[PDB]
Order: sequence, then C-alpha cells, then structure tokens
Amino acid sequence: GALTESQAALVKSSWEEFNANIPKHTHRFFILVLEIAPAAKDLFSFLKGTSEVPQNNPELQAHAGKVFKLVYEAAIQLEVTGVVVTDATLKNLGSVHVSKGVADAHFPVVKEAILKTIKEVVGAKWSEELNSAWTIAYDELAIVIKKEMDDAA
Ligand code: HEM
Repeated sequence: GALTESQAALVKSSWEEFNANIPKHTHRFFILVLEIAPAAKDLFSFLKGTSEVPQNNPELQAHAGKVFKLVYEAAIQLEVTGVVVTDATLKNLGSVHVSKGVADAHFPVVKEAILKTIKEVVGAKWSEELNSAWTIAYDELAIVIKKEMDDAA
C-alpha cells in the first residue's frame, strides 16, 4: 500500500538474512544484473575488464551491500514518516550516477536483480507481500534519486 508495519518487518527481516552472507548474496546480485542486461557490465568499475563476476572482491561487496542497505532504510523511512527524505547523500548519489552514465532506463534492471536476489535469500519464506514491500521501497527511492540526477544533468 504505502508500507505497513508488517511490510517493514519483512523488509528488515529479509535484509538481515541478506547481510548474513554478503559474499554470496552480493556476487549473486551482479550475476542477475548481467543476466538481465549484459551491456551493464561496463558501467561498473570493479567488473570492467573481468570475464566473470569476482567472488571475493571487497569493492563489489561494499558497493552491492550499500545499495541493499539504502533500499531497506528507504522502506523503514516510508513506514515511519510516509515519505523518503532527500538529504546530501541522495543528492550526492544523483551526481555520481550522472557521472557514471546511468539513465532513467537503467532503474528497472537493478530493480529486478534485487527482487530476484531477495527471493533466493529467503527461499521458502518468500511471499507476495515481501515482494511488494521491496518493490515499493525501490520505486520510492529511485524517484528521489532520479530527480537528483535530472538536476545534476
Ligand atoms: C535506488 C536504486 C539505486 C541505489 C540505492 C544506488 C546506490 C548506489 C550507491 C550507494 C553507489 C555508490 C555511491 C558512492 O559512494 O559513490 C552507487 C554507485 C553506482 N551505481 Fe547505483 N544505485 C541505484 C541504481 C543504479 C542503477 C540503475 C545503475 C545502473 C545500472 C547504477 C549504477 C551504478 C554505478 C555504475 C555506480 C558506480 C560504482 C563504481 O563504479 O564503483 N545504480 N549506486
């Protein structure tokens, strides 16, 4: 709907399971990115000039771990305040994405790689409600990001 408390619980819950195996889950996210849009590889500094996604890279792990953390925090924020607040960081994030060649048409790619990751993290605990909670948070965070991008360009 607009993030109920049982929806926020599920995001936090699946988020903690994700965090439990960063090496594994973060490698798996970039696999799902590249399965969707193989052309995206080149945008990523730690993937460029590599054949396969690295499995024990600290840069990949740090990046993909931050990404998930910000969707999960966006979802708590929506639950609690009703909105996503734009701060310096999301302003900062807009200029970096503009610097790296990210367009609005790229957002659906990372959104589906994140849904598929989480589905594999929770396994049998997956529900259509968890799915809609991550969807809402991602979508609300991208809208903020996208305008900070559109203001940087
Ligand atoms: C809400 C959705 C997204 C979130 C929360 C987000 C978050 C981030 C963050 C936190 C970083 C590192 C920022 C820094 O400290 O420099 C970053 C970098 C990056 N992101 Fe995203 N991102 C999102 C969507 C996307 C999309 C759709 C793409 C395009 C395929 C993308 C591509 C990149 C690239 C190319 C970098 C630079 C990382 C590097 O090359 O080292 N992002 N993103």
